[PDB]
Amino acid sequence: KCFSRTVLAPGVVLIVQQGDLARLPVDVVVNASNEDLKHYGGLAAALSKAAGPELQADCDQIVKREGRLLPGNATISKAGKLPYHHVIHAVGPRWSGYEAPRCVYLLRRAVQLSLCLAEKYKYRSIAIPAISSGVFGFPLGRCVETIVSAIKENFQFKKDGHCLKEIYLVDVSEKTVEAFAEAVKTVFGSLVSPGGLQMLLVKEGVQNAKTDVVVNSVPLDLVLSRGPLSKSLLEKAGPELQEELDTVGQGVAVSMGTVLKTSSWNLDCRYVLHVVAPEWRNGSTSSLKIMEDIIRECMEITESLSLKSIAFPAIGTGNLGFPKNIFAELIISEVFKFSSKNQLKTLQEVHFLLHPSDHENIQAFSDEFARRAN
Ligand SMILES: Nc1ncnc2c1ncn2[C@@H]1O[C@H](COP(=O)(O)OP(=O)(O)O)[C@@H](O)[C@H]1O
Ligand SMILES: Nc1ncnc2c1ncn2[C@@H]1O[C@H](COP(=O)(O)OP(=O)(O)O)[C@@H](O)[C@H]1O
Repeated sequence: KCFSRTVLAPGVVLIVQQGDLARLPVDVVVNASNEDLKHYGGLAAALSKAAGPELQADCDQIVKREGRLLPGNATISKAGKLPYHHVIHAVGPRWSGYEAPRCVYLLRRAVQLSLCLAEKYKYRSIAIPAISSGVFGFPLGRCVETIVSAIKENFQFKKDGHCLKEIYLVDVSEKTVEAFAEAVKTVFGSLVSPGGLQMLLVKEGVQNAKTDVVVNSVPLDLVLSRGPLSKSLLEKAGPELQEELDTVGQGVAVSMGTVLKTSSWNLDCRYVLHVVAPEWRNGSTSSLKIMEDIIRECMEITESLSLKSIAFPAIGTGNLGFPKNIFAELIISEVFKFSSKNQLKTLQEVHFLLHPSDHENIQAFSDEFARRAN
């Protein structure tokens, strides 16, 4: 029973509909899951029953191979006896009123990651439930608004190269469907955190940063001449930047998440923190958590050094393949989370340094600054 159909873009329709996820005319469905991909409750239990034991069995193997998932994650499995070849498992957050904006961030991310997986498998149609609104306690209104916003951003941020043509928003309950239909109706340069830490969008080369600390993205072997970000810093710094990094790196088993500190030489800052950022890897649990850990660590270092400001470029969004909107939203959320749960003595400003030519990054950050400021 269809409640509304809304044309998003040429060839793309959003359909709000009462129905059962186990039985819909789509290529793939998104299951509302948990960290262990264990389908003991809610919609997941109904899906699992209709699928038979293959679904849980393949999920157990995925968790065994890649480890447990975290909130705001998604993965894909086999579908057993469902009328689909795969099921996408979204892990929404467990709701807390004390952490509402972070929960919003994590639900949105699980949806964005699920869409990405669908587009990677070239699917044309997907059904999506009110993830987190059952056992995980997310207030129904905010939940559906968040899911619908994620979908709008999916087609609005990058308009090119989408395979998806039908998106179904579904639940067995008439009340949840009406919430979805209402959400659809409604949806279609400086920030400051509660603790006082301020975020600035700065449109220039990171080699022109005038913060205490500047963040660089480097590969495993610490060579600074290979990515356009490090190369820009190396050219403005002088070759002693390379020699000092190699020196401070001696004896380090460098890996994803390694952060090494050097002086600035010809740069206008006091220190450079060189980070080894993860590959996107289809938005894996590790890729997202490690990037967040890196961002938190650079801030903690700046605080521990009694300094006031740090400049981040859009690390991970070139060679390493992080979608730029997803990254911007990740670093912004992380800065709010850290700022909110910590009493900072000296750290007061975070600058996002975006290259003048990088219009996609500028739009990513501007869009999120706008959502946050409203
Ligand atoms: N057995 C079921 N059959 C159909 N829908 C269900 C069933 N159990 C829960 N739901 C609905 O699925 C949606 C998601 O809830 P749930 O499965 O608990 O996911 P979550 O843990 O992420 O909140 C909610 O609308 C919930 O009412
Ligand atoms: N001089 C610069 N200042 C700020 N940002 C830059 C500069 N040069 C490139 N960028 C942006 O830095 C981001 C990261 O690029 P890259 O050097 O490939 O690092 P990564 O391996 O972490 O993806 C890209 O979005 C690129 O557009």
